[PDB]
Amino acid sequence: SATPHLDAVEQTLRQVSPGLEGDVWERTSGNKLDGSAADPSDWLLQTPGCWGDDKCADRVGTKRLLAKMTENIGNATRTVDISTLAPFPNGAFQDAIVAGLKESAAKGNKLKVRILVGAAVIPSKYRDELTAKLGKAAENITLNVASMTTSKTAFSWNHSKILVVDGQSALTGGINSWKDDYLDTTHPVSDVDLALTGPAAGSAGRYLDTLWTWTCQNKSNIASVWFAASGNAGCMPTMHKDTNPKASPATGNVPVIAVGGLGVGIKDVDPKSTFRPDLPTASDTKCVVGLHDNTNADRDYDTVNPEESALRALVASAKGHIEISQQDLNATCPPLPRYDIRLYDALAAKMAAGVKVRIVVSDPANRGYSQIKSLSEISDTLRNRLANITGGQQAAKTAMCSNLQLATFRSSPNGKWADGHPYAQHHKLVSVDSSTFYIGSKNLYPSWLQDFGYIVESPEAAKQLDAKLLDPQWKYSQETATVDYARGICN
Ligand SMILES: *[PH-](=O)([O-])[O-]
Repeated sequence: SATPHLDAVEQTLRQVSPGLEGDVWERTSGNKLDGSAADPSDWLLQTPGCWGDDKCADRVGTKRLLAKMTENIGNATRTVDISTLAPFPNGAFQDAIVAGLKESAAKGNKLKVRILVGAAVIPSKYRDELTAKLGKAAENITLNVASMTTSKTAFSWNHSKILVVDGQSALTGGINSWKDDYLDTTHPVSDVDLALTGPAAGSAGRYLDTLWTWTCQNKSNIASVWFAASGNAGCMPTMHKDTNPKASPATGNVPVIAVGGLGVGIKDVDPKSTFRPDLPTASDTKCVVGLHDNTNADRDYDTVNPEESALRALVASAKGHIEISQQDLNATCPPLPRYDIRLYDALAAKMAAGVKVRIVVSDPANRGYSQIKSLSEISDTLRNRLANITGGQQAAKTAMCSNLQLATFRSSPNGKWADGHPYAQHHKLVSVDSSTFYIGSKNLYPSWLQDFGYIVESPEAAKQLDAKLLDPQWKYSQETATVDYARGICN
């Protein structure tokens, strides 16, 4: 096969969540990573994109991100579909949305627009702020704005960050539309989105229809949903299905698996699934006896959260090397378990077989864009899982030290930004074999939210990701490594 990694992930997803194929996960062909002619790698919407500079003077990443948001929205002829984590978009993120909507209206288009946020009077206020800023362009727009929480007890709400236009173009990734953390700051958060076009943008629209179908059903339950619309417009549960072609047009030759999760409180199980997993013998992940652990000890949760299995399968598909860039691998316990046991087992299995693993996380000095005190909380866990498969602790340490790079993130030679604040990173990135990668909103640390992302198999694109993000990251981050097989570092 030309696509061994997607083939493996797809086989796992059809066993885990067959009933959700099409809507919460979907494999498509014929996509394109949507870069410019001048800089074909700039489908990779990293921010701030100021490598080497502790003052972050020339934010080529941020500039491209905002321009691409505006460009995509400005090309809308039918629909604009946005999801994010509250607060609602502000600053130049909001400016980009308003500019794009005005541009589409001026080209003569009438648009349907949905903006959904997850949260713990705000929607009506955002709607009114937006309508005011649109001026006469607002007459051409049917707007739905909503904030939602799907489970209070399981801390579940939307965490996806998606911008889909006409079901044809999609931007998604880790970037929340928060000006103070990303933009108006001399210590900007480092993160990444991707831009694509093609059938996979349709997959995102079907995912958002899934969320809005739940949201509209629960729109009168104040504890769950706060909803606001323009004029006398109703809630639009199936805007994508109703407005865009079921199969989006092809734009390229890139194969993609879209995958998300429904968290807790939308759907309890995929009734079509006959998935029956081997539970790992925990470990020390559940800090307290009373916590219900959806990550490690809830088969039904897996079936409505295919993204967890997809990311573990992506790791399992690697033949040579795996790079992981995250805010964290571990969560704060309580209320979440500290780590995903199956994920750490999958990483251990790969290191035991000589596949190299790089993990870069956000500096614990951020703890907050960090949930650990020390990198030892990651290496100790990996070592302990390795011990189960290498015969003991000494052999585990040897395997780990021979095959691991573990570090905290920097983007320049300085240990912190020039303003004295630590670097914060927020990527949700996994790449394998310079071939296949995930960019999306799903953190690898335990989390029970609605999330979404893309797994792309394209060595060309993967090589661009290496040159533009992963290689510069390791250039500056390697100085903090506690383990680095390539330099014989083993602490
Ligand atoms: P996310 O926006 O919490 O990772």
